[PDB]
Amino acid sequence: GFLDGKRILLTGLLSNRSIAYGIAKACKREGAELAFTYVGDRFKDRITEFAAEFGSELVFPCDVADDAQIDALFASLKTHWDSLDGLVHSIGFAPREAIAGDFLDGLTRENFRIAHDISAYSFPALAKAALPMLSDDASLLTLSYLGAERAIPNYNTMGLAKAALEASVRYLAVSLGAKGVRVNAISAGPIKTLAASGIKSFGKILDFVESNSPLKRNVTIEQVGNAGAFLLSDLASGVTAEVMHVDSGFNAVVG
Amino acid sequence: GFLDGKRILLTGLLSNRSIAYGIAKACKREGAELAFTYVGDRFKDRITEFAAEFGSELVFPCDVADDAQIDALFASLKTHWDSLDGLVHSIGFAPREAIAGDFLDGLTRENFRIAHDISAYSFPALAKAALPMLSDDASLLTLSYLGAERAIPNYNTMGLAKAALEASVRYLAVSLGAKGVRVNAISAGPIKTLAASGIKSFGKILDFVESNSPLKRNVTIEQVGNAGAFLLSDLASGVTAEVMHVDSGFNAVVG
Amino acid sequence: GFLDGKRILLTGLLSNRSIAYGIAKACKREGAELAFTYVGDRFKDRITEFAAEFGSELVFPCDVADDAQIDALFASLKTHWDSLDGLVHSIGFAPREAIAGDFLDGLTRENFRIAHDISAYSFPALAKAALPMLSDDASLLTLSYLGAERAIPNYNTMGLAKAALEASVRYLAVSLGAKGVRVNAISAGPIKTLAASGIKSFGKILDFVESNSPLKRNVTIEQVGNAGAFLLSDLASGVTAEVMHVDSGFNAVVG
Amino acid sequence: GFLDGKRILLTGLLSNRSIAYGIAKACKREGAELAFTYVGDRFKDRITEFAAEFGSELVFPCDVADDAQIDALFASLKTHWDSLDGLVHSIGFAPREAIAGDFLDGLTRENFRIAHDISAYSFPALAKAALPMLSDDASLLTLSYLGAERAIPNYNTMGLAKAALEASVRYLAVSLGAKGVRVNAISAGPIKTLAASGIKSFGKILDFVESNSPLKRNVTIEQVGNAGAFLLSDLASGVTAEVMHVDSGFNAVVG
Repeated sequence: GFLDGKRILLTGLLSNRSIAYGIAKACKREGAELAFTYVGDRFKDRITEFAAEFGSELVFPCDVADDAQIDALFASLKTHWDSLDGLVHSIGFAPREAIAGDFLDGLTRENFRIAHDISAYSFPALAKAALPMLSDDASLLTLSYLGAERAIPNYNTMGLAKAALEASVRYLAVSLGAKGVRVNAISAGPIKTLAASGIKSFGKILDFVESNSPLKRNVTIEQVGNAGAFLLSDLASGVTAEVMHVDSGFNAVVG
Repeated sequence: GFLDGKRILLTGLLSNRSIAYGIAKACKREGAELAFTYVGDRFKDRITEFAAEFGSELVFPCDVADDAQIDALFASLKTHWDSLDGLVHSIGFAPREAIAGDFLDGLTRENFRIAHDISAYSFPALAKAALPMLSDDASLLTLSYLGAERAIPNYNTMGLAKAALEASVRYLAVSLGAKGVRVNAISAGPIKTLAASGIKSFGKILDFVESNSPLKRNVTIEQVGNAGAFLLSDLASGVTAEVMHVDSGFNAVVG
Repeated sequence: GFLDGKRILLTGLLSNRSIAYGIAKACKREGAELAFTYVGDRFKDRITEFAAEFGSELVFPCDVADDAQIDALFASLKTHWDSLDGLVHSIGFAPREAIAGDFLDGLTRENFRIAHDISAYSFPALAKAALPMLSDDASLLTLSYLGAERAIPNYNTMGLAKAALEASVRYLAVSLGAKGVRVNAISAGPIKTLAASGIKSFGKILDFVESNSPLKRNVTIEQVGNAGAFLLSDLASGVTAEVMHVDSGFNAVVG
Repeated sequence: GFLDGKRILLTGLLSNRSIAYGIAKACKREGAELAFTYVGDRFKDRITEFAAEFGSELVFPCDVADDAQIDALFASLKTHWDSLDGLVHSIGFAPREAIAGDFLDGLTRENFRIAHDISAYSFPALAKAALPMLSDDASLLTLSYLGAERAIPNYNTMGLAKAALEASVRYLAVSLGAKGVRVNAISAGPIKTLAASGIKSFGKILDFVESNSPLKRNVTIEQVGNAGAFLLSDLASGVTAEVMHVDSGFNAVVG
């Protein structure tokens, strides 16, 4: 496949219904060797099972809130891989109140801090820790959402954090690009899945996308996955600092 | 003038050569009554002198790092003004290393935290504290820079923070707009002034703008000030969630 | 007012319920002297009445389909005004079928040609003919719509033409800016008025804007007019090559 | 390859040093069957040789200025292919004066007409003529340039036409998307090649991109080709109405 020989680390694989899982499947299909991170000892079993589905036994803990863990992640990975070709960043968090209802109601200094720390800072923090072992043609990919560009109900503090994240894609691309490393985001559409505890229902947005997007259908993790695999590959050697919409064209209409 | 009767609070007036001073002059010219914030007891004298130039004796301390000070600011202002019609947010900070040279060299969790806390969080934090006393036709204005949209050398962590700030303009506009309150930013061009200690030289960017902008000239604090006064006024009642470039058109070219 | 002494030519004033009429009222209020164009002898009476409402007897025919008429317009105006300070371009047309239903159904080479000729070409064509008599601080303003940026139902071939028009704003700004002349567009929201014969109903879009825009209200011709007067004035001396949304913030949300 | 079984028609292959040739090579490599258009009898030999390099004997005349030729193109193709899976539109023209020096100097009604007719209209015109034979998962791709988004020296009337072209991508995506057809553009960076007779030198822009782009290198036809092949493939099933920059990240910086 078009990722033959590439070694790729994926973060944020929490279930088989998420974008990271879709990206993992596409990458494995195209010949990549994969490794994964997890958060918390209780969930090592889960990620080991997921990794096993992709022929991988390389799983490592990494709470991106902790500098020491970010550093140890790449020290551990390096014992297996002398170089890293790809990074998929699918990590994001905000306290429930900061992504529900009114923007100001959920705004506190700590809520803001946490959301930006985990959802934005973590991407260039991982990039910086990985940098010495990155191959010259490495590709770093993060996931964003239209709520960074335009105000979407409930998205609130996460929209601020994703805007900072998309800016980090541009600054990272400049910092790492002289070496040859590319940095991009996919602005993904919503996936047809039940929203997690705390997160407001995706129901209305999913229906609205299905009815108004040019393709009249919601995007699937297979589609986001194939786009991600492309960006992680040498097929995309001319593409960097890009935020690519993989959303059935929804961003381009007024619904 | 077109701001007759409007009462406007301005933050970030540090010298007579800055954008805030230009906005203050235009607002006063058009009939506004003004009030100002300052940071640190040693500089109360300075801001009192500046405020006096605009016929104002209303000056208040506010370190936006401190929740208690943000709350006390509006409690104090309210003893003089039963309603607030305008807010100008011209506050921004990042540690020197986080806005010099390579993006990753200057990236630390604390540098990131501080830059986003002071430069992005402070805007909706002030808005939230002011909200009860805001008039129905109030207008909140912040200042941004093209480095939020595209990567500019040295701007680094501030580009991330300004991207979050511009997103906050959109989310604030939705939160406050039902009441009638407007929220906008001016993406200002660089001003012909010597960069502060720590900040890298503006020399190259100023020359590049003068040579490449459509108007072949750098923007002045008078021009940014007049645009700001417009956005703060009922002339701009149809304008919200907007990031208006006041930069001699520089954003619109490839130089 | 802030347009004292400015002499401004307005195109496209067809009724008292349109944006051009709103811009005319704001300009007159702020001290401008006005002149107007009309299309077709049968409607000279109408435009003379409208012009009279603004204290003007300066009305001139100009079918922008005809090069000779564009040239004669400024020859005629020059007999009254030795210099022109402002131009408002509110002209736009596409054949009914090219702005109804499916984009491809209404697409023909001639429909495309006409729409771009009248709606896009006419702006820089007028600018070029006016150029010798433009003051050094002149300001040229055109009107656009969100359908240039994103696909909106029924807008179809007009969306293509408005995209070309917004690009012309940028290229004109560079061409004319060395002299000091500014060129901008307002991307206006829909006005609460009944759509003309041939044009599809605005009903659904008006309701959607009222329900989803940050200000929860449709824009008015007074609001678009005041924004236009600002852009035409020296208050906006730092603003060029800009497409300013005056749309209650609607462009900035996902409704 | 990832285009196994796909049948793709390419326009604008004029030499082996152009983007279309790069797209053809990538498509052929990934398993596509190709067909080509040419303009003018004197150059049928040339395109037959190029097509032969890709294992194709399917070459057809098509001057997009002529409705009858656009219709006949697909009638002829249909005798060989019962369905069309891909279209690559790499056609563009403006009279020399309309893309040199000052924007207004080169502006005439006829220059404007021709540039928009050939460079913008031709894309949805080809799409409309092809529509009945398009497969449900067909993909239509056009080529654009940053001059559509921002003003670039000399680009002038072509910037207007490319802006209309990018808008046509959005409207086409909506028109064709219910069926399942995708429509995208690549905004390509300049290729290291000598500019054609009439076209101003690429020298300065090529140097500027090499020095300022994140990847510090100009894009190659191989890179644009691989990105094009991706967009034409089912890997990109979630991507439509997109303008993808393949330009070494140059669009994302202020150089």
